[PDB]
Amino acid sequence: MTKIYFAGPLFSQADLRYNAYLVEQIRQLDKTIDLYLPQENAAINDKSAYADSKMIALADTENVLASDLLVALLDGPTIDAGVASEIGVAYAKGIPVVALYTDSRQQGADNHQKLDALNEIAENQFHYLNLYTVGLIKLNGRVVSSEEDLLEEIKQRL
Amino acid sequence: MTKIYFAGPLFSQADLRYNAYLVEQIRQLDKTIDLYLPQENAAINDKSAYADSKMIALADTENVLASDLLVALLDGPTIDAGVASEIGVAYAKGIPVVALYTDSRQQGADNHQKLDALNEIAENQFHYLNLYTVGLIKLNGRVVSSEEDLLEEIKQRL
Amino acid sequence: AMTKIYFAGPLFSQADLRYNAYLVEQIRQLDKTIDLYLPQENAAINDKSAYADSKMIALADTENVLASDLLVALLDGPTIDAGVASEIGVAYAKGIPVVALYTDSRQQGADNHQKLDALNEIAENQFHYLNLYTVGLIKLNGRVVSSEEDLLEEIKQRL
Amino acid sequence: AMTKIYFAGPLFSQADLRYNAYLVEQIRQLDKTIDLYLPQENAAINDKSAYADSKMIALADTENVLASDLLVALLDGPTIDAGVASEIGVAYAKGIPVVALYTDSRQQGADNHQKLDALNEIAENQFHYLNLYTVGLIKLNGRVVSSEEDLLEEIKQRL
Repeated sequence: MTKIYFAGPLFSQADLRYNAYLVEQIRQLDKTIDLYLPQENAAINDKSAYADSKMIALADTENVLASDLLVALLDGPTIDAGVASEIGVAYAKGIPVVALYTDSRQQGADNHQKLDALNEIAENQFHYLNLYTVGLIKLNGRVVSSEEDLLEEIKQRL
Repeated sequence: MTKIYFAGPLFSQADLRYNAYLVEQIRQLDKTIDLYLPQENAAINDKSAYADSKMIALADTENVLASDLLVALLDGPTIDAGVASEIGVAYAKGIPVVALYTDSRQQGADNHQKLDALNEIAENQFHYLNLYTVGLIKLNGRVVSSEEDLLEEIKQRL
Repeated sequence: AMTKIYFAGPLFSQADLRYNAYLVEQIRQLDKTIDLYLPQENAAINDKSAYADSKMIALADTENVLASDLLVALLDGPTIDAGVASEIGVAYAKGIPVVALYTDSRQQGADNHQKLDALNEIAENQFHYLNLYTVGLIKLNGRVVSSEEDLLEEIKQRL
Repeated sequence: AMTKIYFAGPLFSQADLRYNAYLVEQIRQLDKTIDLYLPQENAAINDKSAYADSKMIALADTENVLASDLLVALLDGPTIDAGVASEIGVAYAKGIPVVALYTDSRQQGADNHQKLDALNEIAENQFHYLNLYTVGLIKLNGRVVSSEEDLLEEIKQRL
């Protein structure tokens, strides 16, 4: 069996719903996939339950280091800081990362007016990802821009 | 009829899907609701189509100023800068704003350990929204934390 | 006639606090008729008894924005500061011009053809991104500059 | 024995460039045995012919991270810089300690009972937020400080 850690923000309803939607597609791909989704394991917010950052980081890292493959969602105004740190841990431990990046503002490389606009001040139409975090992914993994490509890449790594 | 402008990030698949999911619930609320969703009106990314920031801001503002009510999604690591600007325009023009904020890290006010942890350095478990943007909303509108409360608030403003 | 300037920008980290003070000093040295309001100079000292909720936070800041003749906005950061973005929207709707500063070094490279060709690859964009709705509101009645020299020069022309 | 320090932090705006240089000067003045690497001092001059994609960007920076004995990280900003967060994850997994600086003025007010009671209201949190996974990795082998004085004091103790 292949153990997958699904890295991604899990705090808003938009992200919670999208994670569950993607994960079910990944789990229906192959019965040997053992995917760990953090939102499925978080304790319901109770007034007596508490864990500090050290406990949080230690428990989260244990799930990362136990996986064979990390699936990371990079979308947002910036890459989620927790996801970025998890990618750094995975790279240093040799765990491959397949990342999904669907931002519609990444398209336009064939649009010569978008390219020319870069000569103007504050006219860039291409969304930006921190290239250090991206480079760590590509040094052992891949960044895909569609759910179709993500499922195929996970399938080819089984 | 009541015209609504749905403000929110519309670039990732997670946000695109969540916007369409929420908007259909808002439209099924009342037949007099005329909701404008920007993603339903964006041109398909074609290599010849281009508009600079001034054209983008002018067309977007025209849709904001034509609405009777603004629905704003505040979730994310930060409030979307475009949404924040749209809220500033709406407040200065007297257009009310009903905002949705579902981040699960906002809960814990009854957790005394989370409160005590604030005496430590870098142990805050409560997600942060820029309070200037939030204040503009509350000066003429409301911030709700659930889709159920959002639909009821929109219903009560018809 | 005095020119009242509102200095919009994040003011929470030491890096931003020091940079705001370093820029405001240069702006005030341009002309004696400049009456610049800097929010960090008016913030109340942190006290366990004092409290102001979001409504009176936004109202107090908006009062200073609306009383200004020109708004200087700092756009740098991983994203445009949400408060600054909202203040820009207020300024545009009220007709108050905005001169914005954007020094991010990742905005350069329009002449580099390899940077342009890299956009055909997934996740290889080297150009920092600003939300173009916020930028457009500035340019519709103002200007975005990329250096402190051009910022001071633009402020002088608007006196 | 020399102590090699990697200075992690955003280095793209003038505010961050000036603050990094202002802090690094103080750090180097602590002890002659400090060999601090500052990425902005090694960046190539912007040239339309030079290009490095994300893989060689990450590799070049990781080489400097892994060659260090201590990592100093700046966490301020609306969010922790994504590159800094990744570098912290690399440092933790390799066992390189991290001393982080976090000066955001919105972290104060734990004694204010009205700030604490305001958390029962929707969208009234006055306390700035840092991703606690990134913070936890630091404290598991290092420390987070809230002032430049405590940063220099902590660096001296680790020499």
